[PDB]
Amino acid sequence: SNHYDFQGRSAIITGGAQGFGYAVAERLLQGKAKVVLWDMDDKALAEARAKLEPLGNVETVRVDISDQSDVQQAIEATEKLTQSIDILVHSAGIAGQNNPVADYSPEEWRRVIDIDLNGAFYVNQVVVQRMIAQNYGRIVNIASIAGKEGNPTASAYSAAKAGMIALTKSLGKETATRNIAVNAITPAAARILEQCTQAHIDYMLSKIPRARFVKVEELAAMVAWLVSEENSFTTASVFDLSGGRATY
Repeated sequence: SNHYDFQGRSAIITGGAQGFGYAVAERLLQGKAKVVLWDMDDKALAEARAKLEPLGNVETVRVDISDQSDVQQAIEATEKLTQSIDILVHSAGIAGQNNPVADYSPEEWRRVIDIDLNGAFYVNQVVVQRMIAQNYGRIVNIASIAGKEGNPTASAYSAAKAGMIALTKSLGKETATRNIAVNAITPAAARILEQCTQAHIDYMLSKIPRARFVKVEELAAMVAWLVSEENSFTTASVFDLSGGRATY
């Protein structure tokens, strides 16, 4: 196992209460990072803070990342809980409903975009302003293989993840002269799988050369390197986590 030091550093993890956010948070606590979880459910936030308390200093901010004003409120709250805002891991989002484009609910289309794309923009804006002032930042936008491939029956999710990737490239190039790294990850499928049919799981596994889903701890390991001081040159870049699926 490797050790990633985050002593003196403070992290925001959106979608921090569960899944990737939660796995990343546990790993950042293991390296002495000060962690602030951002999530929309106060109850899930309580469960998370209780579990990670033996691991270190964890705080909770309740926020809808699809609401720009709630995001402004979330950032001001974080400033009162932290010495600085060194790291952002934007993990929050929704999968969206599956439907061909011909039958997609425009209402569901707007919602998936608003949360998966506009929210990442709102969260990246308030956080990077603090990184600009500090001349220090390490951001990871958790996107998906859907962002690179345009996954069939998931046009909305695929489009929002793509936007998040291009946002990552604009932001990275804008902050390249400062000591700030803005990178994105493209994982394959990692509780969400309980909804899938066995036939669907075998279709998804057919597309993955690894022949298995990524473990949340594997995502956390890569993200921890990407949010570390040591990731000092690479910016506006996509890191893959698809177990050989991605061809770029």
